[PDB]
Amino acid sequence: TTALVCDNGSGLVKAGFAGDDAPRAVFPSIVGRPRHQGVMVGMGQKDSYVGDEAQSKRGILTLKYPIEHGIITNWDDMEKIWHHTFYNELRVAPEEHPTLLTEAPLNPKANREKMTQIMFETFNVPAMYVAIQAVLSLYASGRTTGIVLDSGDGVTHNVPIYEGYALPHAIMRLDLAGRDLTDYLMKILTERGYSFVTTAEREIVRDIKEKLCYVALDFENEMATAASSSSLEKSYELPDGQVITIGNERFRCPETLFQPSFIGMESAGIHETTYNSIMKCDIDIRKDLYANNVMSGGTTMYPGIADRMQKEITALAPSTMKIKIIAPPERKYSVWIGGSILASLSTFQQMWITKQEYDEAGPSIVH
Amino acid sequence: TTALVCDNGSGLVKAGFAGDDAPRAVFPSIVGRPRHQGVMVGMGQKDSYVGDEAQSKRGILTLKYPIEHGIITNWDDMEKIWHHTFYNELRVAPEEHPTLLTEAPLNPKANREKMTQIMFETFNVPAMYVAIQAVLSLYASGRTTGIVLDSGDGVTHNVPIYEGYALPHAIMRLDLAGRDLTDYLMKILTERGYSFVTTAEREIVRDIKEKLCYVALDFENEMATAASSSSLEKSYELPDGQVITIGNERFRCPETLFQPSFIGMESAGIHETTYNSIMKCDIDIRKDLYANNVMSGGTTMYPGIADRMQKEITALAPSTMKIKIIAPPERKYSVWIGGSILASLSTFQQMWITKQEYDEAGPSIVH
Amino acid sequence: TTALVCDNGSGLVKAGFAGDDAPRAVFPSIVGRPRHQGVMVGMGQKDSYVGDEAQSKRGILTLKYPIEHGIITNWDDMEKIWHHTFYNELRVAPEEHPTLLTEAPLNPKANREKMTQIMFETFNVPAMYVAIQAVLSLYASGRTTGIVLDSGDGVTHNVPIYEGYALPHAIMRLDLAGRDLTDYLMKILTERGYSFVTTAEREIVRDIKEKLCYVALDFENEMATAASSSSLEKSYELPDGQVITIGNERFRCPETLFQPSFIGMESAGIHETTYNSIMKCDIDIRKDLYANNVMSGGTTMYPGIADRMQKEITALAPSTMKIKIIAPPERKYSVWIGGSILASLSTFQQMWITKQEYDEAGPSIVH
Ligand SMILES: Nc1ncnc2c1ncn2[C@@H]1O[C@H](COP(=O)(O)OP(=O)(O)O)[C@@H](O)[C@H]1O
Ligand SMILES: Nc1ncnc2c1ncn2[C@@H]1O[C@H](COP(=O)(O)OP(=O)(O)O)[C@@H](O)[C@H]1O
Ligand SMILES: Nc1ncnc2c1ncn2[C@@H]1O[C@H](COP(=O)(O)OP(=O)(O)O)[C@@H](O)[C@H]1O
Repeated sequence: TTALVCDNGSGLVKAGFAGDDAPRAVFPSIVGRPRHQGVMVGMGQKDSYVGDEAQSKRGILTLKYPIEHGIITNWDDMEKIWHHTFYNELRVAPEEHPTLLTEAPLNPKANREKMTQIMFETFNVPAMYVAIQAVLSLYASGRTTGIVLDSGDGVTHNVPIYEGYALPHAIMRLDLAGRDLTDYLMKILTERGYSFVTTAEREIVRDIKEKLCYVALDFENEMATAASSSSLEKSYELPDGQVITIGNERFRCPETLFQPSFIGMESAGIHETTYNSIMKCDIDIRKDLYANNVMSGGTTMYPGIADRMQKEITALAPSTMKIKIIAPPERKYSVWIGGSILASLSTFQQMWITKQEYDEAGPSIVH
Repeated sequence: TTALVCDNGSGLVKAGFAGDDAPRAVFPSIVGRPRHQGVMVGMGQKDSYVGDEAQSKRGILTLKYPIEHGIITNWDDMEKIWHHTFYNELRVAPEEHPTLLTEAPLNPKANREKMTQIMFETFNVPAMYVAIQAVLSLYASGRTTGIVLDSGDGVTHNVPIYEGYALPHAIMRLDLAGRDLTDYLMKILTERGYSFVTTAEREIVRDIKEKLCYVALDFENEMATAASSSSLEKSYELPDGQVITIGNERFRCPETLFQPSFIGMESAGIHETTYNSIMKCDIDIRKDLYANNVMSGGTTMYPGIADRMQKEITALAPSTMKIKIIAPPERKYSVWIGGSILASLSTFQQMWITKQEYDEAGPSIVH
Repeated sequence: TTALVCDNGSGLVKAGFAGDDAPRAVFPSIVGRPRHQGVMVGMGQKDSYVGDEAQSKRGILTLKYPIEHGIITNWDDMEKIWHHTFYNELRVAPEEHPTLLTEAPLNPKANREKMTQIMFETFNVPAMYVAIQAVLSLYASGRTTGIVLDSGDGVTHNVPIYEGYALPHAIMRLDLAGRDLTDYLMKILTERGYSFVTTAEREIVRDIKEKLCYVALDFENEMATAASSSSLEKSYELPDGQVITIGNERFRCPETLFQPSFIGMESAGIHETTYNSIMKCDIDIRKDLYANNVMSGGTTMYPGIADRMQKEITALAPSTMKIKIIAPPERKYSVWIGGSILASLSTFQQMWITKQEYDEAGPSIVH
């Protein structure tokens, strides 16, 4: 009876036992299906492939991310990767111990109900509970106060927290980064004549975004530092072995986070939406928030993301006030680290909802 | 009730029981007819001669290959050699056990319908099935993934296969090699004043192509190695006993496979049509294909065919990617070996189409 | 000094003066070369043949389309047909008046730079400008708002436009139809035993696609209306005079536009990619787009293309919303009609880029 904690994070899905610095299974969430006729009468093949099992054989497969923007669109597949994650990958019987379940702040409640559902009547679990993406970033980072920033592939949001008292009216969820950053990248790369568009190749694109993006850090002279002289163009061999040439859009793709007029969806931009989240907070409360903003999203490894937020957030706010963006490298597992902390420790053991409670009222109880 | 598996391969036709490393009957497909007046009132003679029965007595006979380019032009004769192959040669009653039937990838379906037909209403067979030339080369070679190359006398084609999921849109059939290689050879040999043109002598020509051709392997200095100094000219006694002198065209005849501007039919050439087949495949899928291309056609014994493909395919593709052309000597029976494997093993026993199915819908069901 | 407007459209290339309902030169874009030895010592022959000059004598020639998918792969030939189009065909000095130049929405900018280049230093032109395939379809159709659909031989794309404010993030370019539709047709016709594969004969195939294709319009019962009873099979005499039999694939070839699992390249299909373009547009903006979608591609004359889009687009979208697909017959010249409108009218006269501007900064200015 030890806690295992899993996440919905689209992208990679991450699950492991309580009391550990990293989950035992980290694999992308995909339900793949063959788009071609079976020749191998060898029925050793499968209906569909999930995770790395699918991620290994790609161009053959078609790829469906079940987690759209934090909301989960397709349930039938989604239960499979859970059905997998409990059995293969990390190998556990479905009934041992409860599970803390990561989940999105502002998403529709109908998300978490069917999800609490299929954690019971299909395969019964010794209770359950569902926390929020951000609230576990502090249990991980150990802070009590402070605003967060979370992105990941599922959705980008920030949840200012002070002494474990949330400020829900200030929670700002703008859906961006994540997948939507590649879909701009597949869009932009055609500048150099690379036509990448198919469901299976998309990840080949992503592994560019992984390797070289960073953040422009005042990309005015940066484009001119790209345009005029070329020192920053790097080449990336791709699974066939052919060279790719880049560097005008290397920084330019993540730059869209600060000007979503590149991607075309017009809302805010991520740097000041934290500010425009702070301003909605109280006058008193905000002094330390500027110092404590953690920015652990799981997207942002960009070498110089934090460095530009420093520049941009100081351009906002009164300059007399010290702002500190902590960028711990152990993030991208952070939201999971909180699980292996929160559920591991106690005073939470009565915060689970047992199958009783689901028999008590119903799925509506989690709210 | 044991499976016997036969092929359409024009050229030699090959048939034998399941579970064997080589068919029991390998004989060329010809329906011969006498072109002269019968003197022997001895009616012990026949209407027509088939296979080696014909191949023994040639200049007397006229030779008609019923299998044109994989497509079978003449049915009336074609059923005879089948009518033979079941009775004489390998001696079996027409009704014992089903038969797997080899057949061409891109050929018109009207090919395989009349062929499935005459496997029923004329002589009834306990079910049936028709596979593809290439798909059985992997069951033989044991590979699962990998692109093929098949030529034979019937037609040349390549069918990239990955985990027994075919890539039909990438199947490249260019009709070449086979018979059409001799018809260039009978064309080229007149260089030395050998006028070979008659239907019966054509095979005398072929037995040169059998013995000495190889492949030029960068035949730029090769022609100059032919022209300038003569070390490579070899002589071949022919059924009368007269010497033949060759060697400028020894390599030059199969060389046409890489430049079908010698034969005059302009399409591609065989080396890069595999490449131009690969490129049509997916970006991901293609890494291993370059390593796995089997080139088992039944034509290609040419000592140094594989050696030049190595040279030519590396001249294509990104050089950072390892390409491996496997050239197993057991080929030329390969496409049959697959039959004695596939049909021998099980999960295929329900993949036959019983005479029921032909009574169910009709010949259209095989598709 | 009157405007002449030309297009890149692969396929046919179309050019003519401003202020006209149709270009003065409509001829296919090919640079042909003889694949055989010259016998006529008569040097009256040429290095290469372009356009109809080539299109007249085909089997002799080899055919290279310089415009691949909107992108132009071969420049050296491409300048010839321009070099022709200015001199022969429409007969004009290279220096009279600027030229509006049609061009693809999402193609790499390196396309249009070398193209703006060779409009200056090789032959100098009184300024220049390059518009987009779609944006001129409204100036032709006279609409201001509305989404388009464009295909042609070069590439298929749709560019929703509202009050002359483009929605670039919603521009959906999937490369399909055009040439790639024949290459499936040459692939499919072998069903009936017609082996058409050579570079010169390809157009013989195309002239079938011209004559009889239409669109299946719910081709479920249609195939059964083909299979079961044969009323729709039509015959086409080909340049030798021999009959062709068709009709199972008559509708089936353009049908691939709605299911590119026939051609094998898996992306979307053209009917809903407009929908999946609309959905990416704003909630407000989309009411009228459904009414205004023009579908002028230059491919689509298919008798019943618009009729099935009606069926399919209504199957998508809320049914409470009126959708109207206008299919003006004057299209296929439409993208050119816009030129003879846009450039003819004024407020555009300062939108040209004079040779000054190219001397100002360089080719990078067009962006
Ligand atoms: N080094 C990196 N550079 C840029 N982007 C990255 C990097 N590492 C991960 N990402 C992006 O961040 C995502 C993290 O996904 P994940 O953390 O599972 O989402 P969530 O936070 O919703 O769980 C990856 O899928 C990838 O798209
Ligand atoms: N050693 C060799 N060298 C050159 N050509 C050969 C050699 N052996 C066979 N061939 C050619 O390859 C053909 C193989 O025919 P076959 O395998 O029956 O065609 P298919 O593959 O369609 O069944 C022979 O008919 C002959 O023309
Ligand atoms: N009546 C028709 N039926 C089917 N296809 C057609 C018909 N007319 C033209 N096409 C196809 O549409 C193409 C139009 O080419 P074009 O308009 O020059 O391309 P672009 O739009 O890029 O300029 C032709 O080359 C032909 O392939």
